[PDB]
Amino acid sequence: KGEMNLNALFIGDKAENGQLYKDLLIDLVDEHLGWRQNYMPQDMPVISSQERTSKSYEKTVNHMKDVLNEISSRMRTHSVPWHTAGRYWGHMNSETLMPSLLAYNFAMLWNGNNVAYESSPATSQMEEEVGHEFAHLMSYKNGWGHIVADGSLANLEGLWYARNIKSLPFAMKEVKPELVAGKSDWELLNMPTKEIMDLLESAEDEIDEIKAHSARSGKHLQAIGKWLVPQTKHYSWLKAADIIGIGLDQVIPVPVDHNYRMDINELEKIVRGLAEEQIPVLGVVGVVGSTEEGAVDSIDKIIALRDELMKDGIYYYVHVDAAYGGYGRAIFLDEDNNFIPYEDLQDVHEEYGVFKEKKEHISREVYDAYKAIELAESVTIDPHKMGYIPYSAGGIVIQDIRMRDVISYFIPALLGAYILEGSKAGATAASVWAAHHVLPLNVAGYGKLIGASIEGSHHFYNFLNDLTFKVGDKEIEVHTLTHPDFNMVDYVFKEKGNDDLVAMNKLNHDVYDYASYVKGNIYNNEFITSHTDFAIPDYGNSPLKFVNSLGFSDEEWNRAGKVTVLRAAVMTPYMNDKEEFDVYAPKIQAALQEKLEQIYD
Amino acid sequence: KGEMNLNALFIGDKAENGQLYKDLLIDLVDEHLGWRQNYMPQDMPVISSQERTSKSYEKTVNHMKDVLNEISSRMRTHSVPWHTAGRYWGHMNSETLMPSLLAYNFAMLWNGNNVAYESSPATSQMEEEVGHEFAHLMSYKNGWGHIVADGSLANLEGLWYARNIKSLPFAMKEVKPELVAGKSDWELLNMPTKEIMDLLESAEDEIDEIKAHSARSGKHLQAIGKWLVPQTKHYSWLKAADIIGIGLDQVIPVPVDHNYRMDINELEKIVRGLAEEQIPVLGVVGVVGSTEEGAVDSIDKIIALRDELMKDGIYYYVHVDAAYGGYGRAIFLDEDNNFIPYEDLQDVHEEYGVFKEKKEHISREVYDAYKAIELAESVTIDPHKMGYIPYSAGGIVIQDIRMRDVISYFIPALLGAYILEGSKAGATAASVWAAHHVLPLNVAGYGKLIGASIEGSHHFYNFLNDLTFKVGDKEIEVHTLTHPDFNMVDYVFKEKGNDDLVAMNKLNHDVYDYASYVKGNIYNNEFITSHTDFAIPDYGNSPLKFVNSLGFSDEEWNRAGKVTVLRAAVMTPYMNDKEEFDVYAPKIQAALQEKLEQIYD
Repeated sequence: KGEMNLNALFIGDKAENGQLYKDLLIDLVDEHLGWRQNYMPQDMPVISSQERTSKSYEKTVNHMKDVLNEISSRMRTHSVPWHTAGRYWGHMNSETLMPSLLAYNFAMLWNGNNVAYESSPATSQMEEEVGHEFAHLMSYKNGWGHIVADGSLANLEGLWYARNIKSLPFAMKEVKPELVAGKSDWELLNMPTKEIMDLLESAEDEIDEIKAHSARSGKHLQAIGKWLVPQTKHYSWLKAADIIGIGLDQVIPVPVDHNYRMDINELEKIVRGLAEEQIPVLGVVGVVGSTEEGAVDSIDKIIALRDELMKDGIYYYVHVDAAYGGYGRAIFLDEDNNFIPYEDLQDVHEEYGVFKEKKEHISREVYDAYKAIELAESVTIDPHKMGYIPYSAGGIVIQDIRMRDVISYFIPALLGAYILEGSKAGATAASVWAAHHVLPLNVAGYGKLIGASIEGSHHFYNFLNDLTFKVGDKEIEVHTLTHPDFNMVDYVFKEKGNDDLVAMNKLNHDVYDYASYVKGNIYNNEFITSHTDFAIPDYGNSPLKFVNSLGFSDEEWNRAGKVTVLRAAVMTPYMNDKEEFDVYAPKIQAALQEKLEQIYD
Repeated sequence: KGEMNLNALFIGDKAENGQLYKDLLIDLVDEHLGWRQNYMPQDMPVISSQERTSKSYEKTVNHMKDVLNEISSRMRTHSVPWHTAGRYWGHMNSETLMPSLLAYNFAMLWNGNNVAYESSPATSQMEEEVGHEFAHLMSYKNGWGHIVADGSLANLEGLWYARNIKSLPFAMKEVKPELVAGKSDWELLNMPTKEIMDLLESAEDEIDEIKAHSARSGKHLQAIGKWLVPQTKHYSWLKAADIIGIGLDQVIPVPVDHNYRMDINELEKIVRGLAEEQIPVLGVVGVVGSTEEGAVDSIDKIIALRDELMKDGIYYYVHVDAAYGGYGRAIFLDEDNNFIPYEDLQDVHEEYGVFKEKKEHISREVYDAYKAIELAESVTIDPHKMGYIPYSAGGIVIQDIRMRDVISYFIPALLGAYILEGSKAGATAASVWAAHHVLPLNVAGYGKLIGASIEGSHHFYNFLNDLTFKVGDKEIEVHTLTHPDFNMVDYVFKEKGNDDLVAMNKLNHDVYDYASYVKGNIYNNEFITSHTDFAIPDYGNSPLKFVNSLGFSDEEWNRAGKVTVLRAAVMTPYMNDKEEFDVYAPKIQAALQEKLEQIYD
């Protein structure tokens, strides 16, 4: 209390806490078995002693052992060794929290289903508490949330909310016109969500008929307008628009700037233009922790722009895709759940051990973005990402608990009444609940874990920016894409002098191949990273500033049509201390020297 | 080999195999830890010895232990003790298979994500093999499948398929009209799925443009027609129609008969009527294992009706909702995966130990229903139900692997390209794969487990049909709803003489309350069951035959408006032997005598 040791919370890079994990696991299994035996203890075991020493029992057990050895063989041949402390620099995956692993294995022995309270009252209560913890993480005063199978489905459910909510004024006009007396059709299509919810709550006995005339009926799906997303995340959201019925043509990409954040001037232009056409805006998606560059969209500027457009009768729903970055908000919350003032941030981070070196680590712009999430209608958040909880565990949070009435079907007696999916594991809720209660969602818990990831990524960034290699007669240099908004560092290797961009992309594709399962056995790979392509169809000219900085030309940029970037989502918590990072600094350099020499020689 | 012992495959009613579970679990954890340590063995552990004996480490571990004790306390106070052999007779939940539990805990230590092959090559391969095992379970010759977060989402994905598939002829008319030359709009809306797929495969270079004009665009959602579902399952499917964009008004309930199977004469009437209106049929849902009565719809008659309607230019997609009953199909497959001829069924079941007493256990009608699943376009199947796999694990199977191109977004390099959801646990695939390879999906594996469940349910049915109790001066009798199509037995208690149906519903609601978490502590409950209401808005007059058989009147039936039924999904594998069932026969009677006496006295 007053500080917590992250090294006790993971199995470990080298299984240093393996015995601790095993002792706690067997202790938990024993408590489950003891509970099982003392339900109706007067019943004698149905599986007899003689049965358990029979040959048919032994042959079945042997067949089980053979299947499990085959699973062990396959897992140990091919799986990715991202548990390592300072050799894996790629996808959004490190170790998961031991209390979550333990709570999952324990809860799974009961095999409860959280879709109905009767199936598992304890895990249902834990999901409710997890929902309120999500809402408090977003500083929602009367919000709610729940666990979703993954972040893709949470985004879908966010779109489901916006779709139904937008359609509700038309539904009220048709069912109880007194609610929306004297409002033009355009006004109906630009009512703020809070006002819609207030009206719907007034019509208590008519909510069902009103809901029957909303978008749930299949009516007005094209009248509700366009879904605006960052350009770099346009393709992924096509799927959700496809599913929810508005269709691919209703998704509009908003260009990003040279930091891969949505350009808010371009957003204003698209929104005001659409308003001039009397085409409503169904909603806008701001991304907190982008998948391919870890960018944090300026949520504060998205919300303030909305405040200015409401003076001109224009409103849009805001959904925050914080799948990756959402647990990051805990680093700003003190122990009373108050957002720490920016001026005080470095002081509280020193006192809580959040950051080891007292300097600026979080820009005021990222700070302001995270603070304004409180004003968005809904937020996608992934416990299986920055929550360090095992797959599969997404989340969605809604600003106003009343909003769930707009999608409901009749503590929830049937949590399935309020959610997009159906059956779901109570073990998943136990696993999230356990993490949240070992680590509070503020600077005293998750703040310290997020801080260790961010600080490790900053050491990696500084190391790469001072990196030059000699291979044959050639000299290869490393360049970082941008100062990380969160904990993801993107970078490229480039032959000093070579101005062929197609060639640099070949080089960086060669480094990925030799630093992935593509070339060699993964268990013998001394440095592993991930890769992605920034292509003009998805990125526009947002990478042009960076490509120019490296010496390439506008014409080069258009001939290649893309830049191939290496990607490190630094989730390891062990690289926050410079001395620990310095042990792995020469090991990385040496591992890259021999990768580069294989590429040329 | 040639017979397998189910008692070795579960932790056990009384934790009889607890030590076996623990030995195998720790063995698996050790293999994982050993794999972890021998990635880069030249690296020294980052978490030092001194760190592990420090006070800050110990205080964090103690805080973890406190959280886990709180989870243990909550789980053991409230969770449902359905692991018991012969005292739990309610919801679709018993023990899950030990090899699946073990494989999940093992695979979760790697924490792979199956949405992309690079994240976890081994678990991705296992999901592919699981997909082909699903397809072979349905006798599909060139089908495919995958694991879905749950059965609700699998049904949604089935609707997504039908929606997009129905819309594709219009899309081809607009993009490559030569494909559908001379076809009227009604013909386009009644093309068989195989013909649509054949055409789309011919237009290899135009598939993308064709897909861009399908229902993915948001266009033609009302032109594709009506989704027909059994009446008793109308409300649940409202949700999927809502989400997918066709809307609530496009779902038409088809009445069920007095066995709660979809009335195929009523289906013909609704379909021919709609065809006369030139309103297409988007698809028909046949339910194999219904949620509230375990009914098996006559899939063979649904498909044969479709064959007859295609002579008149009427076609409909068939989706089989086998969430509950799908693993049941293994009981008909021999070891070469050939459907066993009905005449031979009792012979093969005796030889494989599927059934202990050689008599008719499966009617020819259920047999014929399961056999015709091979002709449906898609099937929802839940490993977390009759697969005895832990939550959360659904499944969907498609008849023709080519169909997945109609929903795709670009062994799968990205399985996420072919599925509705996004991120998903490789551990789930390992857990399903382990069950499928310990127990083949035929009579040599799952057939024996399904058989034990069915035979146990038949002993329960026969016991309840001979049950009479004396309480005070009153006499209470038990009546079963119907001969079970699968392993679910529904029943009611009735005061002999009392013709007040509202009163009988009160009685059976009182028995449920005293046989659930409602009244008392669940860990002290000696008999547990579930309940549901058959109400006229959802069931029509389908229960009238049964209500009349008990002595109630048509007017009584309409005054009460419903009948309240107790429900036993007999999933326990331990009650297949009469002698074992006879140990629990008097314990149930005694437990019910004291429940009935509390109700009256």
